[PDB]
Amino acid sequence: SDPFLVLLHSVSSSLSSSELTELKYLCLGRVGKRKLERVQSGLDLFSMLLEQNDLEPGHTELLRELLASLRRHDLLRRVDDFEAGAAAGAAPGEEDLCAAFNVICDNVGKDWRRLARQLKVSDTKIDSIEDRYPRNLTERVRESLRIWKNTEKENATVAHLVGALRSCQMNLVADLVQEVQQARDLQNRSG
Repeated sequence: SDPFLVLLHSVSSSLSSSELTELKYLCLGRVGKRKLERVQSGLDLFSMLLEQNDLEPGHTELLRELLASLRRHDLLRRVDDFEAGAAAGAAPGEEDLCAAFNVICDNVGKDWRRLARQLKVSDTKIDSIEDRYPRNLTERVRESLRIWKNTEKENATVAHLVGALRSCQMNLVADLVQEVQQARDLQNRSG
């Protein structure tokens, strides 16, 4: 029940029925026959491409290609501001993620070196960071968390962090974060 996705639903509901039809087809190289044929409503592009992650509830640059193509600049500009500047709780997954991340942040092993690799923080950074601060905790925990929430901010889903937590091997908080995930995903993916 997400404010950005509401807005996505709201641009779809501001569009005519041919245009929805056309949009389905015209995405030839992006939605192909099988994916094409099965979807029901006008929303069901929007529904799917969120689902498969062609966009997120942060920025939808790809979706804004589609909006642009179908002329309506009016629809664009409201959506544009949302993505440009008003990304405060726009993806609402971040908060329970941040909650969980705060919890993980408190109990820390020297394993942010493995973990930053595993999550795919860039190796040229890792190599340097490793060399720079070998034995220490402090600048590692600050680097690793900052670079992760820089890198995977637009793909901050709880599964990343669930997997990440377990890598650091704090098991008590693991099951806690898992129920954070389980209840949160279910309710929020639903609509």
